[PDB]
Amino acid sequence: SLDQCIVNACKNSWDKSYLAGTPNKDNCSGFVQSVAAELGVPMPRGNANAMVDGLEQSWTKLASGAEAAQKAAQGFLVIAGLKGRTYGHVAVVISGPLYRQKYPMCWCGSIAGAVGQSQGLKSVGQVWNRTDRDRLNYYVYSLASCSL
Repeated sequence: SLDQCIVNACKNSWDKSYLAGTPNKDNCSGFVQSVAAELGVPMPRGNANAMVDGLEQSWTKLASGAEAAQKAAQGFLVIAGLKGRTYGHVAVVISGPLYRQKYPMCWCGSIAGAVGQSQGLKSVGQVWNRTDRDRLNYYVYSLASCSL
């Protein structure tokens, strides 16, 4: 798999602060912004909801969670996003085996603390709860970030 460069961007981003005095581990939107900036990918800005509005407008949607991991394995940046009535959430999908044969591995920060956070060993199915996890949208960037 080709996602090593995406995984490195995640590791470096974890301790950065996109927002002043707010570590990226406590801010899902900020975390994805730092990941995107290292990879050189223009990313819709704002909070999670605002980010999802932008991804819906300008990024290709993937069919399934299974497909998202394949595209990640092929070195594409893939964002998992879902709007809330109050607050949404965003995560970076990485490659690897699928939890419960459905839900891809991911990296994400969260204001919720450890329960919301993932460093690549929680799936999206362990970050979002049992009702939200089957509602997820997976967006892929037009160009692969990692090469050979």
